[PDB]
Amino acid sequence: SKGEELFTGVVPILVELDGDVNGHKFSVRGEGEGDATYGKLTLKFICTTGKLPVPWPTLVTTLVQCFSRYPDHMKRHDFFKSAMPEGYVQERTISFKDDGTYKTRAEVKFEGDTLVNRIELKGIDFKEDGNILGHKLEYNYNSHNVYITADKQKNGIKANFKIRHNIEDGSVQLADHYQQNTPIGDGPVLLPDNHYLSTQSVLSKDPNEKRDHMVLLEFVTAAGITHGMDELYKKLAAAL
Repeated sequence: SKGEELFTGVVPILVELDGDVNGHKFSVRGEGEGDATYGKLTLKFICTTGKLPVPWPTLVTTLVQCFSRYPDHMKRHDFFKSAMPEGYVQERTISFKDDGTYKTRAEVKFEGDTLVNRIELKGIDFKEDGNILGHKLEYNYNSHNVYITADKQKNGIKANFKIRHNIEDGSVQLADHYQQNTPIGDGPVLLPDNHYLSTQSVLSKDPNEKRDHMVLLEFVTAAGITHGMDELYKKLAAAL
């Protein structure tokens, strides 16, 4: 695709989030950079309104899948980069088991050299003493598979996955994710065969930062489709 050329080097990132969870309103701003050659993200996020009223880990998926590393043999399945620079809309429903839901709508696009993710988030039906409003989730993050399928009727994609949030008592709070992405522009985009994104993330703090904040390092690689050279490597083994 033409948009894949925008991601051959290091790209600055800006993230803006406005949220309302059970009437608790807040804003988050994030800055950093992405290197799609290695599927690598480094970012720091700030709650600009004061204290964040939900645990930071619950916002990780909402806070740029165009930075995933697609292997060469899978380039024809990379919807996210193909929509650039005009961008795409990303929508999700996130259902916290035995608790409330987040509904999110974002636009991801280039503003000059900067890749921008602008989000609105609405949360309803949360329990006052639950794991979310009660701040019972540990400050860490697990590794996941994000399953992608084409959505031909909308010229876009769908994703389904389950995020596992560790609870301080040793249990798990499941967050079911249903996702839909559609292009903003009118140019051609790539509709993929079924595959997944393999993720890993580490959360930390900046010892010099007095605002409520989150430091993030993340690596994402596309997988689930073979290179088709299996029979060839069998022939090389015979020629050894």
